[PDB]
Amino acid sequence: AEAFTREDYVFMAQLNENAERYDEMVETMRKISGMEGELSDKERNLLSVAYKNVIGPRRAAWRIVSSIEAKEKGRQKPNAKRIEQIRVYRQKIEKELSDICNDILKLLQEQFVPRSTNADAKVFYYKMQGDYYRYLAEYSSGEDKEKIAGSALNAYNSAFEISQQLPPTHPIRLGLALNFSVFYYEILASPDRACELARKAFDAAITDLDKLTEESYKDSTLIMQLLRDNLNLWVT
Amino acid sequence: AEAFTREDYVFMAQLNENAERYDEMVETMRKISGMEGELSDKERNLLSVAYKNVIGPRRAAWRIVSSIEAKEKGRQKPNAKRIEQIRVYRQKIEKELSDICNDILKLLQEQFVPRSTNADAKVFYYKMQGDYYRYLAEYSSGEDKEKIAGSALNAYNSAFEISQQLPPTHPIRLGLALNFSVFYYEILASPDRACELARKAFDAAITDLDKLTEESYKDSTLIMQLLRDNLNLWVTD
Repeated sequence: AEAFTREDYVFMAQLNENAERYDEMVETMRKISGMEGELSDKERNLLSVAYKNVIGPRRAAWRIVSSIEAKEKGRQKPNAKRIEQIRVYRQKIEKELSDICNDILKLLQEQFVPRSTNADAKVFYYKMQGDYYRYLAEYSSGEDKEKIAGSALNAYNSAFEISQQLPPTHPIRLGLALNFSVFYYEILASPDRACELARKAFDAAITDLDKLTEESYKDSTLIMQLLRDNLNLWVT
Repeated sequence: AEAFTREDYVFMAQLNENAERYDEMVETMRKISGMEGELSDKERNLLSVAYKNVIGPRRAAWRIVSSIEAKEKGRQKPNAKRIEQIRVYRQKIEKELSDICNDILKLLQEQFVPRSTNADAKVFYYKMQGDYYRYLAEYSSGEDKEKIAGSALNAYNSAFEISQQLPPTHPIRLGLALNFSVFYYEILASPDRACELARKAFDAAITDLDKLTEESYKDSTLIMQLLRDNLNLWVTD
């Protein structure tokens, strides 16, 4: 008559986190995603954290094995067998990346975004979708990377359209701006768009800087704004 | 394409380590353990590195969860729902700890220590048994632990015996001393013997510190030895 409630599943997610056992954290959060309702702001962050700490170590391992492979291929007297040994290892890690990415992209598409009713929640999920597409795009090529990049672009634009409603100083809105910019520069090969989106988001945040500051420092905040004002103006 | 060879598998072991993927390291190192002969010093490190970084995370988690259990129990308003949750979770980690320990202790007792021909290697493998027995003793309870502590104490004493053949500055010897001393202190609750064993190990090493020291820094080693000597004679009185 006194079994587990939702609070108790959130607790395991936190306990998992504390123990740094993120595979289990992903499963505990998956349980909560299967439940009815919308994820709280606490629960959305636990989701993000879990999946970040599962995909994170793989991207690190991928980058290390990729770099080692680059070195072995660029040799004066290359060893085709060792090169293959590495290449096959990378491919294994690439399979784990796409599994993890695929997994969360499913949940976002089929569960989270369809069941979402809030504005800030929509932006969070659309941002997340765009991120994990960007991670797929980081080791893809050809029609795969084009198709992946296209979906990443959509997710981010959806995120970006709705993010207009939230205040310029909102973490999720700034967070989108940061990643979407990095998406333009590092994937889509678009430095202008990257530079400009980062600039505009940053400037919007600089306008409301007084809202992030205590009244104790509001005059320092103002000179900073004025410095930015003059800087913009020059460049006239 | 050609068959992988021992030298290929040592490279994978090392790739595994670079990627910080220690499950795959423990596997490719198990694969080398099955191949001909005895493990080289390089390979014994890889073996050690692999099992340490698999067990290590579990011990970290076990300590964190045990700490959280402690807090939750000593609350003004303890949460019976959580304490059951935490307990079961600790126990899951304890199982994982036990599987990892058995895996390697089994390997040591059936493969490495039997096929060991060197003194160097014998100490390393006996030390290892002591260590992984100690890790079982770390969370084991009551009567069961005592049996484990005995196995640890045995393996460590065996290590300690053959260790006397190795120089006082030899890493395996100093390594054994460190862990045996920790075993006394933390498992056997024997601070007396812990300090004696660590102190002796440490002093025999300071005596030979000239051998670890470069030619350019010998005068500093000597003043350090004389400082040690004076401290021992002064602490007396």
